[PDB]
Amino acid sequence: MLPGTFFEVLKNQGVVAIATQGEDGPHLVNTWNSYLKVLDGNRIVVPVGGMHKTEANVARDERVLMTLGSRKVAGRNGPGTGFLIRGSAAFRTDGPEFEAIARFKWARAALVITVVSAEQTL
Amino acid sequence: MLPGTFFEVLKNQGVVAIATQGEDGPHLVNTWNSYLKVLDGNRIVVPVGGMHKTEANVARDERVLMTLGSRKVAGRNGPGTGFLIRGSAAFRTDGPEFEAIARFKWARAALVITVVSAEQTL
Ligand SMILES: Cc1cc2nc3c(=O)[nH]c(=O)nc-3n(C[C@H](O)[C@H](O)[C@H](O)COP(=O)(O)O)c2cc1C
Ligand SMILES: Cc1cc2nc3c(=O)[nH]c(=O)nc-3n(C[C@H](O)[C@H](O)[C@H](O)COP(=O)(O)O)c2cc1C
Ligand SMILES: [Cl-]
Repeated sequence: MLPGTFFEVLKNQGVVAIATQGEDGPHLVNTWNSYLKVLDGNRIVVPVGGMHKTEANVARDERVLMTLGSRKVAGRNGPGTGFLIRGSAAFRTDGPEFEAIARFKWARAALVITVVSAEQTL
Repeated sequence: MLPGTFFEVLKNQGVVAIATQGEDGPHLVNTWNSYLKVLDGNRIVVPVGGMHKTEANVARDERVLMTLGSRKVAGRNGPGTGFLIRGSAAFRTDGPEFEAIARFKWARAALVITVVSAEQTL
């Protein structure tokens, strides 16, 4: 699901954005490109410190959107690229998906996104 | 209302994320930190090339969320910071707000976000 160009983006610094559906509208939170931990089976894991509203939204609708990119990776027509990722989210407080990000001692949980599509949008 | 730290973030490159309300969950698109043009009266202007789905969503619900940040600007507790912006969106195709981003020759419109709140979230 995730292409080589996406892993090239992860070699670079940047702000990741994660959109969820709440009752009254969307919500949008962040992590860092360098915090994402990618596992076998199309999983992207995010260390969770806050994300309380995000977690409440995921209870309502597990489908999330994620974007990220880097000016330092070539897109189709010039320097810079990024991705729109769609997948389903789950929060883990133990087990190997949590252990994947447990080095971040501030993390109360792991946000595990199982990717269904990844589109290079530039 | 946009604070000095937000302008410091804009001096550095990054991926901006813009969330809208779709008919079956959120939608999420991007621009670059360096593409934003900030005008008086709390207006952030984004050059629009694509964003057809985003635009359709805004026509139904003008409320948007925007995030952006930079590893290179100090947050409250370490290097790196970013912002959650909440505001209302409009798409302009003539006049001063369109002219503000018209140097981008690929632009079909200007996405004008009138900021209601800005939160430094790190
Ligand atoms: C650049 C950036 C990186 C962030 N990294 C994380 C992170 O890795 N984990 C996290 O829980 N919150 C992180 N935050 C804060 C979240 O975006 C969010 O504000 C916080 O978790 C509260 O989430 P909620 O609004 O869903 O309750 C980061 C914020 C910024 C601006
Ligand atoms: C880092 C990055 C920057 C982008 N900059 C713009 C931009 O300035 N204007 C634009 O219309 N689309 C830009 N795009 C593409 C949009 O994110 C989006 O994929 C495209 O406009 C289609 O929008 P829609 O899904 O609302 O139809 C950028 C994409 C990335 C990854
Ligand atoms: Cl990073």
